[PDB]
Amino acid sequence: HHHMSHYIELTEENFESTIKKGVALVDFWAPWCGPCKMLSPVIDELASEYQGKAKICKVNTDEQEELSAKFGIRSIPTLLFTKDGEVVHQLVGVQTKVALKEQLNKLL
Repeated sequence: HHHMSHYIELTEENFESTIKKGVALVDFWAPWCGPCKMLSPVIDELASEYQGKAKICKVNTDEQEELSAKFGIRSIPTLLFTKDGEVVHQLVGVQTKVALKEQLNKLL
């Protein structure tokens, strides 16, 4: 029984085409980051709850240095909200599920 991934792993190759259309939430994280691991289950739940309605994505900053530099990530967790390929909000820290849902719904 492996771990299940409801989220979309983003990379330099697939980033632009993945968020080109629709509403996306992008979680910049790293496997050594305590607050990132605290935020991870909320991203799993949102990815499942918003399946087919919004793109819930993750960027591993250890593996995607060019993407994190592209958005000026200096701290993680960083949560990025995009609509139709354009950045709308960029939040830092262990955001609450409620606040993330509301921001998603507003964009939807």
